[PDB]
Amino acid sequence: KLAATPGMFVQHSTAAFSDRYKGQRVLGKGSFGEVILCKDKVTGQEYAVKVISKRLLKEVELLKKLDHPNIMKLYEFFEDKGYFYLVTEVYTGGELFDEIISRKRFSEVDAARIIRQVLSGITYMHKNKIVHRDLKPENLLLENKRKDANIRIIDFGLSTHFESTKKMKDKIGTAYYIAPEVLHGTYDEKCDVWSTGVILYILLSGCPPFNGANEFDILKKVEKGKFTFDLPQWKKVSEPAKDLIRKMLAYVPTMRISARDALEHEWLKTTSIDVPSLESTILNIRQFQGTQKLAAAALLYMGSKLTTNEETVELNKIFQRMDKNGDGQLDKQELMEGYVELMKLKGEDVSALDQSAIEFEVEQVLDAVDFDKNGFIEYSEFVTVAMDRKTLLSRQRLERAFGMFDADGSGKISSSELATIFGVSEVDSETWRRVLAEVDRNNDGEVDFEEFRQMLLKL
Ligand SMILES: Nc1ncnc2c1ncn2[C@@H]1O[C@H](COP(=O)(O)OP(=O)(O)O)[C@@H](O)[C@H]1O
Ligand SMILES: [Ca+2]
Ligand SMILES: [Ca+2]
Ligand SMILES: [Ca+2]
Ligand SMILES: [Ca+2]
Ligand SMILES: [Mg+2]
Repeated sequence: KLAATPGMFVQHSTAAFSDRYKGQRVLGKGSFGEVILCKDKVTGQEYAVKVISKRLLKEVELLKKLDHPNIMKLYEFFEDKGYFYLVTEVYTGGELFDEIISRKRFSEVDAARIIRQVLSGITYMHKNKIVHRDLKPENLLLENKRKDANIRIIDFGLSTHFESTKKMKDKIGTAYYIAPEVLHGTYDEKCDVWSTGVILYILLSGCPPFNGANEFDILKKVEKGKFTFDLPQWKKVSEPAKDLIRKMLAYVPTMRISARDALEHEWLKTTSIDVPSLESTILNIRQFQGTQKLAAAALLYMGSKLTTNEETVELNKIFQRMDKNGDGQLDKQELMEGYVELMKLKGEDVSALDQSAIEFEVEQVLDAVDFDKNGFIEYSEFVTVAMDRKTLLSRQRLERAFGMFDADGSGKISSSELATIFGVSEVDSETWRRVLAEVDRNNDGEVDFEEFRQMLLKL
């Protein structure tokens, strides 16, 4: 049972970066290279290409495992004699750092919204055995220029896998944001919490909680752990916000709140959607019927790699709200409550609902939509499925998807090409059988652009 995931679509290319992209401007420079706004040479579509001077399979590999509304999207990557190129989604709102140095101080509303999303991203990461290790405003972007824009985590270049059994030793991070245990040399994922706790402090007050004349002075202050709410700007701030801050900056790792639990903090919760949009999205999800693997990959590809941010803004909000526990995966129960929530919005009566019928209704949706069979509906699976099928199955998107599947340009999708798309040596004759039997028209052993077109076009 080959698992369709967005990540499987990012392949190590065997074209030259410059054969497919063109630089526009610099968005930012990093310690070992720069991130460069590029346009795809054929479609003028804009990406942010992170360039890494060899003079890192891992930043790519971690990113293929992540699919989350507040985590940066990786599209593909290239390798050079001298360089790696990581083709990424561009987020046009720039750094949270800039917005911090600009707006100076944040609304409790705006801070909670920002922090909720960061915490959601890392709760998800932590679930997948990944620790970020370098959270700071510089590594958080706003998606676009809108007022209350969505937040994206980036710079997975210091991130790594962790095991609950062993602990990490390497000293990684940034003075203001680094957790004391990282300095000492034995740490776990809770360092990301500490960092987020620092970030939250800054957003609400404008100042770091641990400062000094220079790096060294800061690390001493950090390593002491002592911080204060003694500044005038804190008289304005509610105790619950401070309470969360205290729990996130608890000196001792074991006493410190996890991301997962931080999401449930009173403050984050206490602090919108057109019923039509919700209705359509839930309708579009209910009407998705599972299908053979060629179509599945195609749709997930179209959903996960070929939709723009502008196209998914409604869908992005809906997901985060349907994700009651924030963890970046929709489960049976959350999905159940979405329907119910919609039912309330339509005046239906709760008691007048067959909870077990809905439960069954949702068991089947999950079966249909859970492309990778991990028992959860993740963001890209959601998007693929919830987007209006005429919009999604635009003539462009269709053409572009087939193009990507048909690797050898032959104008026909072969089982070998399908295996390649999945990231597997070949496809079960059984699963390829199950495909043609539903798609092959001429009857020639392969799927061409007309055969493909009709397969999905039956919406
Ligand atoms: N997708 C993106 N969209 C817009 N700006 C970006 C993007 N990715 C990175 N940047 C800018 O480039 C900077 C450096 O990128 P980052 O991945 O943090 O690399 P480094 O590890 O070298 O800091 C970011 O802080 C940000 O300003
Ligand atoms: Ca969830
Ligand atoms: Ca899934
Ligand atoms: Ca082919
Ligand atoms: Ca055929
Ligand atoms: Mg950075």
